[PDB]
Amino acid sequence: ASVERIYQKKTQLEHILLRPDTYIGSVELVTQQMWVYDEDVGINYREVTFVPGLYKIFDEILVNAADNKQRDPKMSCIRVTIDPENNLISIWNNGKGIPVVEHKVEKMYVPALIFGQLLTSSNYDDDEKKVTGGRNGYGAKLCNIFSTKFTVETASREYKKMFKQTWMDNMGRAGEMELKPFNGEDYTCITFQPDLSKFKMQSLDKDIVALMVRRAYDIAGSTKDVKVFLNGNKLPVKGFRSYVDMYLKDKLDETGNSLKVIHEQVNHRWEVCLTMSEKGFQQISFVNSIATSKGGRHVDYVADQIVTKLVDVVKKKNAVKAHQVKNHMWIFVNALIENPTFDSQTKENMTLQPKSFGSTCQLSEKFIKAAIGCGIVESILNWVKF
Amino acid sequence: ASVERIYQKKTQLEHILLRPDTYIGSVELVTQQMWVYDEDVGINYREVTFVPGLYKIFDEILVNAADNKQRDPKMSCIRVTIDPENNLISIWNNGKGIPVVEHKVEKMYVPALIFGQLLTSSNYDDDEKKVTGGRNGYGAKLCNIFSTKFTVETASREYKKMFKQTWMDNMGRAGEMELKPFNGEDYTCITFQPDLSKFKMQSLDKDIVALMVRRAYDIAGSTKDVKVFLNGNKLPVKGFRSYVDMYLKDKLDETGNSLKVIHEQVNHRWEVCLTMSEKGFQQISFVNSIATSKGGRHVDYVADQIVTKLVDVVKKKNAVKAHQVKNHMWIFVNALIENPTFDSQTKENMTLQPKSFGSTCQLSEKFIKAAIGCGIVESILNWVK
Ligand SMILES: Nc1ncnc2c1ncn2[C@@H]1O[C@H](COP(=O)(O)OP(=O)(O)NP(=O)(O)O)[C@@H](O)[C@H]1O
Ligand SMILES: Nc1ncnc2c1ncn2[C@@H]1O[C@H](COP(=O)(O)OP(=O)(O)NP(=O)(O)O)[C@@H](O)[C@H]1O
Ligand SMILES: CCCc1cc(=O)oc2c(C(=O)N3CCCc4ccccc43)c(OCCO)ccc12
Ligand SMILES: CCCc1cc(=O)oc2c(C(=O)N3CCCc4ccccc43)c(OCCO)ccc12
Ligand SMILES: [Cl-]
Ligand SMILES: [Cl-]
Ligand SMILES: [Mg+2]
Ligand SMILES: [Mg+2]
Repeated sequence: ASVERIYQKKTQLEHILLRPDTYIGSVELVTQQMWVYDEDVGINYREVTFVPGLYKIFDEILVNAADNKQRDPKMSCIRVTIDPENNLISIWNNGKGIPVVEHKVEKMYVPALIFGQLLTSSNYDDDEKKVTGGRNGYGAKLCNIFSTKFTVETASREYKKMFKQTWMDNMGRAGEMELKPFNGEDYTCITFQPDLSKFKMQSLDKDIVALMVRRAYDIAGSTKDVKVFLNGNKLPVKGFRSYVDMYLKDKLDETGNSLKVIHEQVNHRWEVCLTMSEKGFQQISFVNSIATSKGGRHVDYVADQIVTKLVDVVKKKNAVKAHQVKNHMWIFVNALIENPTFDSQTKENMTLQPKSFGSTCQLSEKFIKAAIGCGIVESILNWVKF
Repeated sequence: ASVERIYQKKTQLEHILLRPDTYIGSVELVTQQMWVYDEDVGINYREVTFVPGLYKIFDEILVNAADNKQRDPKMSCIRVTIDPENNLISIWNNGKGIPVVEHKVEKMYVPALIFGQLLTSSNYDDDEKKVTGGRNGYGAKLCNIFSTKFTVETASREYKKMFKQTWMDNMGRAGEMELKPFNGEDYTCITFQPDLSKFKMQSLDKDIVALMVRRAYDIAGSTKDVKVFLNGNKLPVKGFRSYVDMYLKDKLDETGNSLKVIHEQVNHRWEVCLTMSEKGFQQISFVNSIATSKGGRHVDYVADQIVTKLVDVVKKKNAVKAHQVKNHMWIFVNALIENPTFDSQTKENMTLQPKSFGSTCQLSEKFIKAAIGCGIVESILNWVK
């Protein structure tokens, strides 16, 4: 019971491994209903058992790839490989690579700096209003820390060089840096073997693969002008509306009627789909291709427009409250937000106030008119009649 | 557009001030309905405008004081002072002080280590199953980083010394360490001036004071055997049940009947109150005296017991879903959880699975039967019909 045993100081790396929850989410098993992509079945809603932290280190690299489309509009493809037997995940993107040159301040090559050193980012200057998902300078290093092997390969024609270096043992050591002359099409490829012992797992089982695959479909549905491949197979997704259809296709309410779906691409930064829900308020949303599974002010900003307008209709007739109207809604929101803020590194809840979004999302009078007639008002009027 | 301007590395301290959101919450104004204690009406539900990050650095020090009751059960009092004119907040507790001695490993005095160095804590050894709120070793340093002046004073009789040192300019520099002989009642007092420029605030206005005051009432209601004083005024709270009453005050539902309250202190680590909600599912919960404003598995663990039993009854008299039963519930939970986990440093959502709680909270059949007899089952049986 000595003072030095009671009061302890931890390094940054030690703290991440000792307290992973605020960095990557829970490292313990979770059992809950999720949307997944099952082989031969597609998008479906079922109970899944998985470790959030493992899902998240995959997500960090995948979002980083999508971020490059904002950095370089010439980027066109993301290629994802998932090899459960060899415990191997690879994420590849074209467009401009990372500059392969020595950082004059930190005195090391840039790819080694931003992948092997904590708190390193190109998103630290918020005078630039960016719609990338990267914000904090942790993501890629967290995947590195929770991998037994983590390899960065990036090629920059501008610098006429290609970079390749491997980290091992939870970013505890690095292999040899490979520099080669390069004069081809730029690319970046991140290949890592997740440290499954950190997650009390033995392999990338059916459930986590089904989640990682559905996440690849998310990227295909949330980005623009980006082809997404999964294990060499192109994913058949064209726009957010076709992605949303994969959830609603052939769904029926309890009475037997097909779900009425209201859609509007409000502008180049907002796309909204609205249908009816029988299990309370449901939302599926994305901010800068991040799956905001706890929602955020972008979801409230869209849903509160619909709720207030629907409440005004029930008030002409018939005492109703907004939460009663909201529990009949299932909304899909794909948004591009400038310099978003979140509650945590996992970025599941987007906290930025609408006045700082950098854009607006006023639903058309056509959308609202289609929403007053989607049966939500009918399901509220029959309740007041009781 | 040079490489060194594009790709930058930040120190831990720089990152906290540059990206405060994951550390303390939003540093921008928020307008939402909150429970506050106003100087003329008391506990009431109204719209408030405040900066979460400023509220949180107050919460970090306040929860630290409550943690000391777990460290030293002989501790009995917390005294909080809020002086808006001089921008001065102090949080004082009795019980055992911090050991005043040089840390043999980090080579500095213990209070200077755990208040002036990031990632320093007594809660890093999870072989000890503790029910304190502190987990990550950030809290006090974050308040320090977001203050223009931050002073730590703690007196340890065991070491017969008293410690006092001041940090200034967002923990950018530290004053002189003052060591004096001590032989009185142990205490710890944290006094800080919040850096209102970091929060774009001109003063500690009515709304942020009302929030800080209600939080002191939370501590008085969530802890055991702790008197809480605010500006020399004792808070009249004795136990969790009396605290919950301050919210309901015999107020009436939409029909005009007084709200029926079902209560059970299941054991020494769980106390639950259940009434009726007319605005959807409401929860007011605490884990190790932390206000878990986003809920967590401690709330699900309690609420789902009620939901499962109420669903079992409506099926006997008949298609029902769990969310419809839950949207009529307003639940209060005061829980002590071993080594809890949360989504973020703000600890608003408690993520630990029930199998790691260190205790159980199985509601008595009397409590369940008392829940079967509220209007929740009645308001649902007629709807399915
Ligand atoms: N696929 C990629 N192509 C090009 N640059 C990349 C790629 N992935 C990462 N980077 C760069 O590497 C930096 C570090 O990535 P990362 O550690 O994820 O931090 P971040 O994305 O900026 N912020 P965050 O993910 O919120 O912690 C990024 O800021 C980019 O500049
Ligand atoms: N009022 C107090 N009385 C006694 N010890 C205290 C007091 N406040 C803080 N401490 C000690 O100082 C340490 C540092 O506090 P803090 O920075 O808040 O980290 P923490 O409470 O351990 N975890 P967290 O608050 O979740 O980041 C605590 O672990 C306690 O051991
Ligand atoms: C700890 C994991 C957090 C998470 C990540 C994720 O990736 O997905 C999730 C989904 C989900 O499967 N989806 C579908 C597509 C992407 C998305 C954005 C927002 C909300 C939900 C979802 C979900 O489902 C709840 C029932 O609906 C619940 C949670 C998640
Ligand atoms: C960013 C601020 C987070 C927060 C801190 C806090 O301190 O309070 C809150 C309350 C609140 O006022 N209370 C009452 C007492 C303590 C508590 C525990 C859990 C939940 C809620 C609350 C609240 O209200 C929601 C509508 O009810 C909503 C949020 C908070
Ligand atoms: Cl978040
Ligand atoms: Cl949290
Ligand atoms: Mg990133
Ligand atoms: Mg603390």
